[PDB]
Amino acid sequence: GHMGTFAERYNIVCMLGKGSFGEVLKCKDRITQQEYAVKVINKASAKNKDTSTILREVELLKKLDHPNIMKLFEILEDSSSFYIVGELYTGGELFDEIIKRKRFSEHDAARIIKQVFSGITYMHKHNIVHRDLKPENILLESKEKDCDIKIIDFGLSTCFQQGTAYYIAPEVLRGTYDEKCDVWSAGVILYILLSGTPPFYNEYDILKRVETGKYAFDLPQWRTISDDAKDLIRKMLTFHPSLRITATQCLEHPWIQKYSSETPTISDLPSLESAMTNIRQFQAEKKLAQAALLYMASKLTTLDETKQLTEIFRKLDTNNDGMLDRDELVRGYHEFMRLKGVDSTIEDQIDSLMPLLDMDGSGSIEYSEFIASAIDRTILLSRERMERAFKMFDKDGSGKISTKELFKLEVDFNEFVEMLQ
Ligand SMILES: CCOc1ccc2cc(-c3nn(C4CCOCC4)c(N)c3C(N)=O)cnc2c1
Ligand SMILES: [Ca+2]
Ligand SMILES: [Ca+2]
Repeated sequence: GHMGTFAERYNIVCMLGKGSFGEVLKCKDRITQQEYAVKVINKASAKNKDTSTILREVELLKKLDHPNIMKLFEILEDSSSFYIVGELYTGGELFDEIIKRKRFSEHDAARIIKQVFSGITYMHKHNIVHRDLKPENILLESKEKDCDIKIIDFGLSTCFQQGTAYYIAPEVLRGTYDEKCDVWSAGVILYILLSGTPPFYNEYDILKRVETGKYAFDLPQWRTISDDAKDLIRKMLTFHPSLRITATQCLEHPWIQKYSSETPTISDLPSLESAMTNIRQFQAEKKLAQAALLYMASKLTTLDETKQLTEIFRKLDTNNDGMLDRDELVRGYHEFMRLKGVDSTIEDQIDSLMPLLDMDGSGSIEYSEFIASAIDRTILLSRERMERAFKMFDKDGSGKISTKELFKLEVDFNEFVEMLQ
């Protein structure tokens, strides 16, 4: 009775800043000591629809599993607010990276932009349009060199109530927000990465250039840049959306494939054999065992644990869409053998393995499912991790979870620990 949803699992550490829809704070899990980012949205001030509609949309966002899209874990609430808890990212906005470097080589801008293309492509396939894509709405996961980027600030426009001029498409000036407007804003970003200037440079004047749609590669720094880059930018800053290319086309452009070739090497063999061994054990264990492992890999893990497996996941992602498909696993298995020196069926193993790892039936293995099968089970079996998992299921809080109270797909905690092992 005297226990609250959020305040019982989480402790507020500090305030990270003001998201447009609500305050954003850093919070800590009281058991696992794992830190998180939570947006606190005031129900009375911010709501436009029913609480049911909101939670339905947030459920859809919570199942967006893409390396370049912000991760959301759960949606709680009390009498005054919604609490949306998500993965914490500490590298800051991409806008600041641009102030420091002030422009990027074609090699550096391609690694960055390839990730934006991957995330936007994923968002559109799940029928989400950012409508406000810019560097300020892209965060870096950490301070390391080649860390992945993360797209934020999208999804709640319909549900809640709450520099932009450079990045908006002309049709947005005329009351149209279709999927193409994002491809326009991405083009402006890529224009700024290579040159350091907005293609369209008072705000009435900036918007005036946007309305005409006139941009030029006249700045002295474009002479050195390649023709394929200019081909991509032209197809993205096409005035008419019906002729403008798609996010998928942006990702597949030859320019991207030139600088997007992260491929396995002999240095990665230690982490590939480990990943392979855990994957076999995963396929051997019964369905009940497997699902419990996915549940904990997808809800109770952090980046630092999966940091080694992130690079392996990124190298196996030839097309850079963010997912590993049936063919990509066959080729990664054949190349894993080649680096060792072993002659290589592999195809039969993977086809038998695809249903077992693609627990959602999505047609490909997303990152969370890859971690659940490629990580040492010992890491997931930590006592605090199992404490949190057990407490999630016991809605009553009696101390024993009923048989139906198990939705991992009377038992004491100590009986629960043995069951996982
Ligand atoms: C359905 C909506 O759900 C969510 C869930 C998680 C979110 C996290 C952030 C976030 N903002 N910031 C700062 C804040 C000050 O400005 C710079 C960036 C972080 N360092 C964040 C993080 N996740 O680490 C923002 N919006 C979120 C919305
Ligand atoms: Ca892929
Ligand atoms: Ca999947």
